[PDB]
Formats: sequence, C-alpha cells, structure tokens
Amino acid sequence: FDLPLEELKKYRPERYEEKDFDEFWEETLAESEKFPLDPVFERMESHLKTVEAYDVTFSGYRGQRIKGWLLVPKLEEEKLPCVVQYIGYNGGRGFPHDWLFWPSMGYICFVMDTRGQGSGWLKGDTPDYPEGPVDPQYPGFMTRGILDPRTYYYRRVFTDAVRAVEAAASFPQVDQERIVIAGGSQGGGIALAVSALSKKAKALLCDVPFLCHFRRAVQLVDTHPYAEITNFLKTHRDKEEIVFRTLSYFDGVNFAARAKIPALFSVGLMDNICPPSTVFAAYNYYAGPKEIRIYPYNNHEGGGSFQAVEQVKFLKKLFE
Amino acid sequence: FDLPLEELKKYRPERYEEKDFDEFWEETLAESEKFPLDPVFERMESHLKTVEAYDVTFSGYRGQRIKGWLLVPKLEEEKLPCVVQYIGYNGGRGFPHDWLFWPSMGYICFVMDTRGQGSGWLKGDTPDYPEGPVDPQYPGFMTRGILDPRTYYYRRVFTDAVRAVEAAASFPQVDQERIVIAGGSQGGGIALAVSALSKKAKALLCDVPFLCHFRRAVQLVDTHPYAEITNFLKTHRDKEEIVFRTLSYFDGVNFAARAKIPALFSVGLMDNICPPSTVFAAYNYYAGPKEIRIYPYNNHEGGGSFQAVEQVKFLKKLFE
Amino acid sequence: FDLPLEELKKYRPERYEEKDFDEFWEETLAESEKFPLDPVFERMESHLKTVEAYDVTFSGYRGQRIKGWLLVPKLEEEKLPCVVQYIGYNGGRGFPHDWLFWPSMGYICFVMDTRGQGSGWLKGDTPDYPEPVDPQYPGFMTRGILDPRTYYYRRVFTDAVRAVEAAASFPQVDQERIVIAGGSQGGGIALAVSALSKKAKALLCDVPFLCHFRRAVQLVDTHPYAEITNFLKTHRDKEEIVFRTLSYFDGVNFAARAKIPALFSVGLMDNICPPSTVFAAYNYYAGPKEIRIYPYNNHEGGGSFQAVEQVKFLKKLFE
Amino acid sequence: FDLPLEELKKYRPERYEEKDFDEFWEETLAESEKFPLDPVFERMESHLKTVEAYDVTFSGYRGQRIKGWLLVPKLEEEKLPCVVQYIGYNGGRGFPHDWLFWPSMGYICFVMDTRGQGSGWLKGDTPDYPGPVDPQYPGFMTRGILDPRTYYYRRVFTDAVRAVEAAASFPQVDQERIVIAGGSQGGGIALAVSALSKKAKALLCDVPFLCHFRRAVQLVDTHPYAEITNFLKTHRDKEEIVFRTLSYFDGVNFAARAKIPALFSVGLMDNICPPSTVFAAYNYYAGPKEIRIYPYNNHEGGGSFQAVEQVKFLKKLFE
Amino acid sequence: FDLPLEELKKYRPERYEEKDFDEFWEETLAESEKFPLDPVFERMESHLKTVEAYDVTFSGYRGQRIKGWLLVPKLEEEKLPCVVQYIGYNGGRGFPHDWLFWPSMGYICFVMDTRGQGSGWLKGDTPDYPGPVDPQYPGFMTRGILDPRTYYYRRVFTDAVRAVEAAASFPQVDQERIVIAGGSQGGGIALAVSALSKKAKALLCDVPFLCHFRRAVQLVDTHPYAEITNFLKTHRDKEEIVFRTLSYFDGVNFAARAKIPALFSVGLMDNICPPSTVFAAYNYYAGPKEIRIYPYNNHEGGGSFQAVEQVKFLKKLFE
Amino acid sequence: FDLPLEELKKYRPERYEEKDFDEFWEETLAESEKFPLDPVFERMESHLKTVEAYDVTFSGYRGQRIKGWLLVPKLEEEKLPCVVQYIGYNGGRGFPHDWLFWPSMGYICFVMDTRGQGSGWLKGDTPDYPGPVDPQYPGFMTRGILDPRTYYYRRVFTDAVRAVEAAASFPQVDQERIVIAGGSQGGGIALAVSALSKKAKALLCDVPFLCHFRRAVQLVDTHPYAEITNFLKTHRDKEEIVFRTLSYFDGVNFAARAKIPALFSVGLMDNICPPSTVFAAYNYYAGPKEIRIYPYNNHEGGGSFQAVEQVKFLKKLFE
Ligand SMILES: O=C(O)C[C@@H]1C(=O)Nc2ccccc21
Ligand SMILES: O=C(O)C[C@@H]1C(=O)Nc2ccccc21
Ligand SMILES: O=C(O)C[C@@H]1C(=O)Nc2ccccc21
Ligand SMILES: O=C(O)C[C@@H]1C(=O)Nc2ccccc21
Ligand SMILES: O=C(O)C[C@@H]1C(=O)Nc2ccccc21
Ligand SMILES: O=C(O)C[C@@H]1C(=O)Nc2ccccc21
Repeated sequence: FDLPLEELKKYRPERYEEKDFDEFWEETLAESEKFPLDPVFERMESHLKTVEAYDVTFSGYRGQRIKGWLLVPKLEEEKLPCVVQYIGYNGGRGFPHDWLFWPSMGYICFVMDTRGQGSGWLKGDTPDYPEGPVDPQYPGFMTRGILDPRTYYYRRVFTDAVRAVEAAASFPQVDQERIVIAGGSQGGGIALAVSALSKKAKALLCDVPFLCHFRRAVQLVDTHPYAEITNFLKTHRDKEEIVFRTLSYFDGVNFAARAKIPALFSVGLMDNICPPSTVFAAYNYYAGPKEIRIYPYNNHEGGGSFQAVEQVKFLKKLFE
Repeated sequence: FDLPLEELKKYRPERYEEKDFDEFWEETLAESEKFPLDPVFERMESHLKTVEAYDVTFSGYRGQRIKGWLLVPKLEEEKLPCVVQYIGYNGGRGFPHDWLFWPSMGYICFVMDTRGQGSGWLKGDTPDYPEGPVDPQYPGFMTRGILDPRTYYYRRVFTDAVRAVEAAASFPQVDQERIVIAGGSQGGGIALAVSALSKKAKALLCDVPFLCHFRRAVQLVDTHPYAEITNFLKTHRDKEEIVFRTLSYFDGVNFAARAKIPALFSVGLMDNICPPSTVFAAYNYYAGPKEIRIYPYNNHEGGGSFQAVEQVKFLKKLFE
Repeated sequence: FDLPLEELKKYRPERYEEKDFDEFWEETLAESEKFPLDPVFERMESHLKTVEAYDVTFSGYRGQRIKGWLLVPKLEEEKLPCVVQYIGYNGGRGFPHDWLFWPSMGYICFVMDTRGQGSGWLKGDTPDYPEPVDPQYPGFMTRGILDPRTYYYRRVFTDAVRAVEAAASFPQVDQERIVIAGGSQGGGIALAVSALSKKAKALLCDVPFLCHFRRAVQLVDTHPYAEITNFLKTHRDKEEIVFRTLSYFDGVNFAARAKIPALFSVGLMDNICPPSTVFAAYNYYAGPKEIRIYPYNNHEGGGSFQAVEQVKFLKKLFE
Repeated sequence: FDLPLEELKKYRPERYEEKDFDEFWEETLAESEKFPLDPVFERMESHLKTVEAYDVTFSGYRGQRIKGWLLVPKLEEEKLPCVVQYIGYNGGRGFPHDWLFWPSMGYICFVMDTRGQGSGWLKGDTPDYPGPVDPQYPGFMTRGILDPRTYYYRRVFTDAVRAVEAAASFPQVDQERIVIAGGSQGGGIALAVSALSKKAKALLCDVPFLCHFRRAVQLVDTHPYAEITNFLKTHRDKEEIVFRTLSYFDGVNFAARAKIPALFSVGLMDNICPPSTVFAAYNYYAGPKEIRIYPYNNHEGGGSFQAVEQVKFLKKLFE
Repeated sequence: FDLPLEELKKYRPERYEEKDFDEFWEETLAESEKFPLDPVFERMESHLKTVEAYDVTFSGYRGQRIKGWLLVPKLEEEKLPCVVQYIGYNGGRGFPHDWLFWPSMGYICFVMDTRGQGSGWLKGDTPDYPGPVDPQYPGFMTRGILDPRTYYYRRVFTDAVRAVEAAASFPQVDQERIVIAGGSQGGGIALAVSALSKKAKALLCDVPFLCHFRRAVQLVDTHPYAEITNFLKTHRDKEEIVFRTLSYFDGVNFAARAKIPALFSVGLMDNICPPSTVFAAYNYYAGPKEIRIYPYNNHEGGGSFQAVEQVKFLKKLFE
Repeated sequence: FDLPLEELKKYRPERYEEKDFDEFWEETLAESEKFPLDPVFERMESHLKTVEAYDVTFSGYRGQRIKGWLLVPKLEEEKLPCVVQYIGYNGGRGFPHDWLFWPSMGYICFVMDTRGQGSGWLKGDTPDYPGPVDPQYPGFMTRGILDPRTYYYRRVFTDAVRAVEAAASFPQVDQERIVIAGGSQGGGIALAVSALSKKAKALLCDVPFLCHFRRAVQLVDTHPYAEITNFLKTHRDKEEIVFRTLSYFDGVNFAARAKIPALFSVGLMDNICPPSTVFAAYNYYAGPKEIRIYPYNNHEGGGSFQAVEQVKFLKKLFE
C-alpha cells in the first residue's frame, strides 16, 4: 500500500521542526534534572528461579516517580550488558515474567513502566500528571496536551525514558559501556527520542517505530493510534497548524537526524499501524551507524521471533 | 438482540449500590457549593437574528470554570421556560447555531460544555482537572479515575451539570419554575443524574440514555463507549469488584430510583450503543411521573426529529 | 487516497458532453414551463415561535406537484434574503423544525422535497412519476439511465429550477438575494440550478455529488456511486449508453455554464464524493468562486465550521 | 441464530391478515384477466443444440407485457411436463443458456422475467409500471408499500399467475404436469402462485423469501428484508400501514390456502431468509408437502443436492 | 485498484523461471506416462434426458486414479467436439447436472475432478496422494511448496494433461476439436495444459489464477493468494525457496510456451486475480489470442456474457 | 454471546461417543508403541545463557519422527519437574527462546512440535504423514474426517501421549513430576493426553479447543471450527459420519475419563472456543479440578494472570 521498496530506501522527505527544537529539549531535561534521580531497587519475592527480579522506582519528568522492573539473570559474569526496554501503546510494565527474553540471553533488562497507560493489553502501575488543565482531547494519549509542546503527553514520557537510562546505569552490575535502548512501535518511537537525547545509551534497537513522520502517517492510514490525531483534527478544524507544530518536537524523524549511536531497525512492508514510509523516513535520516531488517510480508508484527535473534547477533557483534 | 419488549417492560433487576451513595453525593455537592457560582453571560457576536447567544461561564466541580451557551429566542415574555441541554460522548458546546431547536420553540436553551471532551464530533472549550495523579486508564473518559469514586471523571461532570441548572436559573429571563433538563445518550445519563441531584429542575427529557446499568451493558454489546470498561477489565483482571463499586455511584438506575420530577424517556429497540435492557432498567426504576416513547426499528438515533416533536408536546401539556 | 492537493488544484480534465446538452435542457425546461407554476404557500399550525412555517406546493417537472417548506423568520423586515435548500440522497423535507439554521440567521428558507426519496435518514412526502420504469439497480442513480429523457435526475433538476421560481413568488422574498444551497446530492442539484436558473444570485455547494461520474466509479466503491457500477456489472453491454446519459447530468458540465458567485467546500478524505470529482467541478466553475478545503474531514466536510463560512460569505457578497 | 429445529418444526404462529385478503386478490386477478393474454413465442436463433429456445411475451398485471424464455428439450414425446421458473431478487431472465437444468431433465421450462429488476446479478428486459411512485427506500421491497393496491409485489405476483397461463398455452405442454418453482424471491413468488393460480399442479419452494415479514425484520439485519426496516426507521408513523400492506403478500398467508403438492427446502443458517420465516410458511402450507432441511447451509440451501431431490419428488408425483 | 488499462495492455514484466523449467516438466510427464492411462467410462443411471452421463476414472500423476464426469449430448453427429473442464479452487466434480452448458451447446464435456479439494462450494470425490506432508498454511497453495517435486500443483497439472488424453480416448470425441477450459484455478490449470499437452486444440482461459504469484501477493490480500503471504509471514527465511518453487507453476511461464488459439477474459475490478497478473499471462501468451475485458466486473468476470463469447469463438475457429 | 455464567456452571449436555471409544484408543496406542520411542536429544548451540536447549526427536504416531524442544534451566537440583507443552492451531515449535516461561520458573519444558502445521503464527518443522488425503476443506480440522482411523488428530494425540514418554527419558527430568499443558488447540491436545496417558501428574488446560464440536459449529462461525461447518455445507450427505468421527476426539469425552488434578481457564467472551464448549468439558472432567473464569476476556483468556495461577497451582501440588 505504501511506496515500493526502491523508493522507500531513498525516501528523505523535507524535515519540519521549529527553530527552538534543541532548546525545548535542553530546557526540558535541565528542569527535570533539578529533582534527584533517587533510583530505588527492591528485591521482589517471585517464583522466578533463573532471574533475580527487582521493583524499580526512579524520578522521571519533574521528579514524578516512575515504576519499572529490573531483571538480572543469575550468571557467573561480574558486570552484565543491559537492555532498557520501552513498551508499546496501551501497555505497561506488567509482571516480571513478561520480560524474560533479554535476561535469558544474558542481559540485565530494565523495563520502564509507561505513565497513565497500562490498560489496553498489559497492566501498568504508573500515573500521569498533567501541567494544569487537561484540555479537550480525543480518547487516548496521542492528543493529550497537543495544543502546546510544553503540555504534550510525550514530553513527559520521553523525559521519563531519558531518566530510565540513568536509573539502569545506577544498578552496579550494569556495564555502562553496554547499555542498549530498545522498543517496538510506541517503544521504538520512545527509544528513538532517547537515542538523540541520552548521552548514556550505547546502542539502539528500533522495531516498527511509531511516533515518526506524523503528517504523512495521518494521510496514509486510518488505523489507530495515528487516527486519534486525524479524529481530533476532524473536529478542531482550526487547529491543524498548532497540532503539527506541537508534534514536530516529538517526531522520531527529527530525533533520528540527531542520533549518533549504532542502531538496528526493523520494518514490516505490510504494516498499516506504522506505515513503511514513516519508518523509512526515520531510518534514512538516522545519523548513527545503522542497519535495517526488512520484512516484506509482515504487518505490524514485523520480524517477531526472527528479529529477536537478529538483535542478539547484532549486539554480540557490536560489543565484541 | 435484547429482551423482547413485553419482558423489557417488566425488567427490574436487583439494584447494586453502596450504603454511602447519598452521603457521597451530599458531600460532593456541598464541597462544590463553597465556591461562588459566578455565572457570566456575555453576548457573542454571532450572526443570529432570531436568537441572542451568550458565552456562558460558571463554577462547576470544585470551582472549576465551565463553558456553555445561553440562547434566548427574540420574544418579549419577561420570563421564558428553559431547557438545560447536556451533550453526547466526545461532544462539546460547539457553536451557538448548533442548538437552535429549543430557542425556535420558544425556550431559552442553556448548553453545558463537557469537561475534557469536545474532540470527536463537535468541538468543546472546557478542560478537565484531575484529583491528583491520572491513574492508568484505557483511552477515553469511561475509565478515567475509575479505581475510586472520589477520582472518577463523572463525579466532576455530574457536579458541573447540577451547577449548570443553578447557572441557568441565574439568568433574569428564565422562569425558575419551568427549567427542563435534557439530553441524549451521555447527555441522557448526565440528565438523569441531575434529575435526582438537583432541587431546581422541573422536568426531565431523557433520550436513549447512556451511563445506565454498566454491569449488564458490557455483557450485551461490544460497542464503544461501554467497551472502554470491558477493555480496561480485559487488562486489569483483578479489578472487577473495584470497577463496578466505583460505577455504582454513577449509574443511572440508582439515580432513577431517587428522581421525583416528571420525565419523558425514549428508547430505540435496536440501539446497540445503549442497549434496551439498560434504558428500561433506568426507566422502570424512575420514581417520578413518566412516559416512554418506544422506537422499535430505530438504533441509537432513537426517535430523531419525531421524538423532538413528542418533547415539545409533552412540555406544553405539562406546563399548561 | 485521491490526487495530492497541488494536483487537485490544477485538475481540469477533458469534459465529456454531447453536442445537444444545451438543447436538451432548453427543451426540458420549456416543456415543463407550459404547466403553470401555481406556487401555493399554506400557513401551517406549528409549535415554532420565532419562525413562521408554510407548507409549499409547486409545479416541477411536467407539472407534477412537488412539496416543500417555507420557513420565515419573524423579523421587522418587509423583505428578506432567501436560501433555497436542496436535500441529500435518501432524504426528504422532514419537519419544518429540521431546517432552522437559515431562518435563525435571518433568511427565508425554501426547502425542496425530493421526489421519490424521503426514506433513509429523513422522511419525505413527494412521489416520483416516471416517463415504463426500466430494469434498474436499487436506488435512484440508475432509474431511467438508458436514456436522458427517462433519467430520474432530469426530473429532480427540473423540480429544482422551478423551486427557485416558486421561492421568488413569495412576496417577502428579496429577489436580489436568492441563494441556492446543498450538500452532496444537494450540491449536485444546486450546481445544475446554478447553470439553469434565471433567478439564483449565489451558490453554496458542499461536498458535491453527481460530479464526474466516470472517474468516481473508478476511485471508490462506496454508495451511492456504486449503484452505477453494479448496474454495469450486470448490463455489460451498456457502458457507452450509461455514460452518455450521465453526461447530461454531470455537475462538471453545469459548472462550466454557471455565472453566479459561489462558495464550495471539499473534504480531502471524503470517499463518497472523491476530491478529484469535486475539484473537477470547482475548477470548471465559471463564476466568481472560492473553496474551503478540509484536509482531515471525510464526507461531513466542514460541518458547522463551514456553516459559519457561508454566513460570512453571503454577508460580504450582499453588503 | 434462530429457534432450534425441534421448535421450528412446531412453529405455527398466529397469522395476521385483513378480512379482505381473498377479495383483494380475486378482484386483482379478475381485472388483469380482462386483457388478452396474447402469449407470443418467438423461436430465438441460438447456439443451443439439445434445446429449442423461444423469446416469450405475455400479458401480466393490467395487460403489461412481460418477457420470458421458453426452453424446450429436443425429445420425441408429443406432450412434456413444464416448470415455470421465477427468479431471485435483483435478477432477471438473463440468457436462454442460464436455465438449462429443467430442459436437460426433460421438462419444458418457462422462465418469467421480473418487472423492473434485472440489474444486480443477472440482466433483465422487463420494465415495471406503477401512477405516483411514492417515497421509498432503495429497491423493491418498499416500492408502493403504503397501500396494497400500489405495492410492487401485487404486480409481480399477478404477472406470475399469468405466466402459468402463458406456459399452459404452449401446445407441447402437458397441462397435468405444470410445476411452479423458485428460490428466495422466486420461492415467495411461487408460494403466492400456489394459492392463486388454478393451473399449477406442483410447487418447488426453496429458501423462500417474502414470508413472515414482521418477524423477519426482528431477526436479521440483512438485505433485502432490511429495506423494510430502514423505511420504518425513517417513516416512524407508518409501522401499522406497512405491515397491513405486507400482510396481503405474505407467503405464510398464501401457504394456508395452497392445495397442490409441494417440496420445500430450508437452510438452518440462512440469514437472508431466517428459518423461522420459512418454517412458518411450511407449517401453514395446506397441500401434501415435504421439506428438506439443510442444517449447515446458509442461503444457498441444498444447492445441487436439492435439485436432485426435486427431480425425484416430481418423478414420484407424476407416476 | 491495479494498473490502468492502457498500461495493462503493455504490461510485460521480466519473467522468472529456473534453467531446468522444461526439463522438470518433461521428466514429470515421462514419469507419469509409465503408468497406463486406463480411462474408464461407466455409463450411469441418470435422470438426465438430453445428455448421457458417464462416471470417469483415469490415471493422472503417477498412476493415481482421478475421478471425472463425461456428458455426451444425445445428437445424431457420430464424432462431437469436446471441452475438458477444470474446476475452480475448493470445488470438485459435483454432480453431472452441474455441467450442462457445453453439452447443451453440442459439446461432449469431460469434467476433471480436483485432487484433495471438493469441500468449499461443490463436492468432490478424488483424494490427493503426496511422502511427508510438510508444515503448511491451511489450503492447497502452500502444500509441498518447499520443493517443486513435492508441490501440490505438480500433481494437479499432470492430472490435467492426462485428462485431455482420457477425453481423447472416448470414441465419440472428435480429436481435432478438443478444447481445454477453466476459470480462476481452472484457468491457471488450463493455461499449464495449453503448454504441456500435445492434444488440446484451443484454450478458454477465464480470470486466471496461478499467474504471476510474486506480484499477486503485493497487490491483494485476498484468498487464495494470501495463503502464500501468510506462509511467508511465518517462514520468514523461505522467501527465495517459495518463489523458486512457484516459478515452475506460474501461468506466465506456461503462456510464453503455449501455441494454441486462446480466448481470455479479465475483470478489471477482480481483487482475487488482479488484472496485472492476468494481463502478464495474456501478454506473454504465444498462440493466436484475444481477450474480453470487463471493466466493471470483479472475479465473476464476464459471467454468462462471456459464455456466449466462448461459443462464438469456437464456432468460428472450428468452421 | 453464550449462556450466562449461572447456566454454564450447570451445563452438562448429554455426551455422545461410540461404544468402541476405549477400544479405538487402546488399539491406536498399542500399534504405535510397537515402534521404538527412540528419543534423541541434541544439545543446541544457542545464545541462551540461563537455559540449556536441546533439539528433540522422538517417535509419535506409528514411528513417525516428531520434533520438539527440551529447555533445561541452569539450576542446582539434579532432577527437575517438567512441563510438557502442546501448541495452538497453526503454530509450531518455533525457536527455543519462544518458550522461556516454565524454565525461568524452575521447570524443564518439553515443547512438542505439531505435525503439518507450523505456518500461521509460529514456524514449525515436523511434517504430517497420512496414503490417500481425502477431499477436505483447507486446514487440519477436516483432514481425514470421514474415518477416525484416518483423522488428523488421531495422529497428533498419539504424538502427544508419546511426548510424555519422551520427556520422561531425559535424565534430568523427574519422571514422577511431569505436567501436561496447552492453550486452545494445545488445551484440547492436553485434555486427550490427560485421559490417554498414565504418566502425567497434572493438567493445565487453557481456553480449550477440540471440545463439544457439535455445539461449537452452532454457536460461532469463527475459524477453526468453521472449517467443519464449511466441509458440511458442501458434503451435505456426511453429517452423521463427520460427527461420529469427531466423537473419538472430543475433549468432553476425554474429560469424563481423566483423573489427574487440573487447572482450567475460560474467557467468557471467547468466540474461538465458546464458553459452553469449554464448560461442557470442564463440567465432565472427572478429577480434582478448578477453573479460572475471566468474564471480560476473549480467546486470550487470563494471559499472564493465568500463568501466575499456574505457577501457584503446581507449587502447591509438588510441595
Ligand atoms: O503498537 C504498539 O505501540 C502496541 C499495540 C500494538 O502492537 N498494536 C496496536 C494497535 C493499536 C493500539 C495499540 C497497539
Ligand atoms: O452516544 C453518545 O453519547 C454520542 C455519540 C453517539 O451518538 N454515538 C456514539 C458512539 C460512540 C461514541 C460517541 C457517540
Ligand atoms: O450524501 C448524501 O447526499 C446524503 C447521505 C450522506 O451524507 N452520505 C450518504 C451515503 C450513502 C447514501 C446517502 C448518504
Ligand atoms: O435471495 C434472492 O432472492 C436473490 C439473491 C440471493 O441469492 N441473495 C441475495 C441477497 C440480497 C439481494 C439479492 C439476493
Ligand atoms: O476463484 C476460484 O478458483 C474459485 C472460488 C471463487 O470463485 N473465488 C474464490 C475465492 C477464494 C477461494 C475460492 C474461490
Ligand atoms: O487458538 C489456537 O489454537 C491458536 C490461534 C489463536 O490463538 N487463535 C486462532 C484462531 C484461528 C486459528 C488459530 C488460532
């Protein structure tokens, strides 16, 4: 349904961002750095036998306390590499046993809970906090605070996500040389922002990323969650310019252009949640060393368990 | 798809409410009455010629400033009857010209904007304000603050709505003894709440009501917006009892049981958004003088323009 | 899903029409004009308080008696501007209270009931009368389609022309300020009247239907355009005749003849009336014109926002 | 989705008809018999080799001229049994070769075209003739529904009775072995003819439509029964008048009067013609009768399996 | 939804086949020729009166016994032309009375049952006989797809070549007028036979399936092509193996080799067999050829209109 | 959409099985046990660090070689309890890392690959081995359904009984602490194993499929149950035969014979495995049992909540 692959590979749409993109993010991170990180780990009673699981609490956007899980495989290694895992839309940190892949592969896994979501396919425990009034919005998170980048939901998520990397680095068994940032769909869009904004992340795993190239996304598909923005615009007919202005500060394409760490991307050519031209726009602008795995017959599931093996091999080759 | 009509007409399921239902509502309304109502009626340059439209502002839940419209038909009579109109889900106050029916029929019309919504089919101008943290929720309004009645979204909307009647009553040209409360679907549910909670309403028009008999609604249909609650529960599998205890304080069946003012209901027997059994549970418990117009072949549109004429005739008879 | 906006704005494709288009319509109107208009306005008992409602009857196609409403706002004015309102597919005149917008804005509103429809979303009271009723697919789009002389829209468009003469006959109507308006089917009817009427002074044309039929069926499989496609799936031998008939009714061909000022609207995600069909008509429209473009709306177009634009537009025009 | 089979078999709900049901039909048929039948059989140049095909024209309702095909298998016998075939909703007579089953089984087949339809899945050549064509929902189900004298099926069912007279006029037809047959709309028409024709000798009634309307619209939201629901959703003041009209055309009411031997079929998962509507009709049917029950089939019913059952049923019936 | 027609007419994509395409088919066919054909025609008791029906069995792929019907019109001519009919996806030979068209037009019809299918819209009676039956997606499209030697259509296409020899062996068949025919799956089978058989005289290829697989799975998400997509969505490591296997069975590669006169049909709105897949095959077809193009039709194609075109085409070819 | 919870808890429909049910299974398992099990475990080079992964091969139905995974957590305890895991419809054994749950909780996990499937959502490596593969609807539900001796699940259920013996042969498995587990198709397979094998200590049976087939096809039209309905729609003469065969594989009949303690789960909104089908099995389940009821869940059931419940249930059992 989207551009053919030869064209996708060359797709570099003209970017749109405001003159103060970097200032906005510098100011955002400085204001939240005023609150102590205060990373707290507490060992959890669980039935897990090959992993030690910890409850995590750390200060994200403006000192607000975000939950997570830390999963440490029980191995002979002194320091271990770490994957910081960001979660898809409507998900949250779930149970420790929802995240066994990375620890089973010998990586500590830091799972960041997603403020105010956690109700659509995996439970969450962390609330959101608005900057004052909660404006008229379409159901969901995509238009929550959208009339101002200062009030916009993902300002708070992305800042949480940057602070999560610091929280993971605070656990002493984490090898700070081998902290990886990872996610699919919303988790991939979050990881992309972090790849530009964190100075602690060493590598990026970005699958079927959401939050990329919003302007094109709403022209290409009518699926959720991108349709929340379309549906908001269908009603608020006078707000096009302001909505896209706000979104430009959170667009993965604009972060990709600033990001310098090694990355492995994946895309499903039949994905109609995250259309391939949106994924390719981000990939093509990504300024670090990069590869992409392309799945021509997959929808939003992308490479699934095959991609998971690709990630393990990529990281092994990168860190050796 | 629902019970046959002969059974709908007798359907009076055991009600479920907590022992402190009334006290919850007394304390809520009392806390909000500590702020001055401070109703403002500012003439809005519209292009209307047979109606004068005022931009309304008034203090609803916890003094929060709620928007509305006040439309006055161009008639001499020093005191006119008044319809206070509440709005369907994802709607908001829109433009003054969106509400010309009741003014054209000789009634002043007070249209209350809906906090936080106004983004699905008609625009709105009024924000919500949470009680502190914005808990994990499913997209929309149905599960916003659902883990505690003190935090639940409809606490705030219902309080706004009671206060809206007071605001309408403040307008010098409104006949304080001919104040009707009205709405369809979400608007119907809010009106039904108001019909129990306000001391100032003279009659109820309650069309295809939503927010009624939640526990059964979600068994019968999988449509939105009731599906937001199902979908929350599909994830938060441990929260059934808490969710339904919270919803009990906002259930139109429990309000119907307390309401004493005359009412005209309507129902579409093929309505799969507000199932017939949910509307009939509310209607059958409704404690005031009452009549119901039944539309056997209609879905959620109910009686449409036909029902509007039934309303005009009902009020004329009542007020003679 | 259709051409990008930069291409829609330049989209002026080769028009298809027969050499006798104007003669067809001159002969149609002249034949119907032999019957007296006989416009009848019967004041009616109503619950309305700010508006006076009249039941209307007038002679449309071949003297057939078409219903309407006339809604007159109660204002201290010896003459008032007037909007002649045409109705969307499967609708009809409904109740007087269904049409309160234009009277509330200070316009007399003449609502024309639509022959034979009135059964999908708003009730109607006017029958159709055929020229035999040929084999057709369910609906109105293919009724009489094998010959322009028998086609359903010959009758509707005649009715609609006659409606404006009927409105002009009400004494309080300001004949310098008669507006023709409609959305979707209403807008396709309005485009035809904008070419054919001797009485209309402005056009409001929203998300128009009955435009560029040959391209519409290639772009969408929605109804009501799909009635045409489904007819042709069965009558495999009738492609050329069907498009020949439709060319006499195509809003793109009317637009090219129309001279009055116009305000259009279009939803770029409208899959009932695709944007390239709407832009074909708008771009060929020969009078002074403007268009409001709603990039995120489907067939609802600009909704209540566009209603505000209309009132502003007519106020400027007529001041 | 409907009643379980044990209950369907006992389902014999209270019938609804007006006091003048028989009078309505007697006068309808009397009036149409005033016009000469004038059945015209024109040998049609054909590529067919085992069958002789004829173009048929005959006088149906009020003398209106209806098309058909006559297909005669090339056999030695002087007189042949005959199946009068009625056609499903949105179909028409199509081509001669569309109807080869019955001829191949040694039966002359008279295929009646369906007035005004012919545009959904197979083409047709016969027009309808109404005077005013009232507001209606798209299609045939609500055409003229506010009065049984104007209703579309009054004309179809008359045409269908006249068809049997026309088939019987063909010299090679054995008038002792005239079968009336159809599926869905075809079946509902055949059910009416089983009560109204004095010439039909046996009925093949598959997955019948036009039965138990009031219950059909409560059970399913499919077309074409949904045309009726959608008309009532708009004309909310007309529920009584619509069902009164429909009572004169209801297969259940015809079934109670029909005397000829019949073979029915039903699909238990058919959501076009719900099984309760079909069993209501079957259970009231007053002639010698059998029903083939296909529990896993939708509207296709027994398909080719049923065709074999019909052949066997008629062989045994006719000795 | 596909290429516009002017581009379809010129669509001649680079073909993909392995170096050993012809050798694979020569060895396949030589191996199956080592088993005796042993055509068996058992005359059946039938209700049919204009046609003689035979129960057919013959040896297809590797001596496996395949069912069929032979329908002989009762005609004075002692040698008759013959159409060997292949059946659409999920069908099978059904009953003899399912196949009356060609015998009514004076052709012997040999209907080939389809191994292992017969369970979706018409029953069948013939099993498949594979070795191990590899992991597969539900259906026939992926059965044995990891190796052309194990692939399901190797066996169907061999059956189909053998069916033409079985038809030829019936004494009343005129071996100079054997036609091979099908639609959709039947048309892809017929197209393979048009390249592989030395006995067929003409090809009727309607809306052909089993063409240009690589592109089909990009254009549509419908079944049955979506079985291939779904297999690849799971077996993410097997893209190259899958399309290599499929290249031995692609109608486009057979069309390039076929020499006999052909009449194709295509529906421009067919989203089961997309127009670009059909035209790729049609444009490579190396024999004398024509195509009937149905711009408004989906997968039904020309339906009964095309059946007429077929009968005319063969009459002209053979006279 | 199904019975209310109060009725589901009381739903014990009359069972249907043939008089030779036990004999059929006795002979089936005896014939397969004549071939050596020959379990082979090969340590796999793996990226996994907390788990030792082994490629498994073993003899299932009639010596046929079935793949699997053996996942051993790296722990001190020399003899570990073991969960034998059966896979959902269209799945297969996938990668070792797809099955980390049970090993992470301290259990050796034996994952049985599913013959012939492995192509819908997780890839598989094991073929099926039928002679003739009868006419069937796409998928596995109707493969060999005309005889219980040839039916697909005869083979799978035998494989699954043999998997328990193959897990028991691994030296680090505590052969006295083996559990059988599955969701949907995996739950139906585990249920059969709960009746057929004497080795298992406990059953984990989530949203079970393969239960109460006769009722399943009346209640939902979803796949995979709809493959059966679809087969019956065409093979209209095979209802009795199809249900007789299925009675030998019906989870409700195996439940009646199972004695080991069980934890079931059910989604009350599951329209793949309807609640009445799951309750019919659960209600007839003869051993100590409990059911987790998820009223707001569809076929996902309890998901990770249910997994926690399983870990607790086994912990109590093996203390
Ligand atoms: O894609 C994600 O970010 C998670 C999840 C998912 O994977 N698909 C989808 C679609 C709509 C809403 C939420 C979801
Ligand atoms: O029903 C309402 O309260 C308003 C509106 C409506 O009329 N139906 C519907 C369905 C889903 C969301 C919103 C709506
Ligand atoms: O578009 C119209 O003319 C009215 C109405 C409408 O607004 N959409 C639609 C689609 C199908 C039939 C009728 C309609
Ligand atoms: O059922 C019929 O009478 C004919 C045909 C048919 O077989 N099904 C169906 C459904 C809607 C419209 C028309 C049809
Ligand atoms: O197209 C065919 O070969 C037959 C039949 C058909 O006509 N369409 C279709 C689609 C899916 C499966 C089977 C079919
Ligand atoms: O339910 C299963 O056994 C697995 C999988 C599933 O979870 N749902 C579903 C539906 C159709 C085919 C296969 C499946």
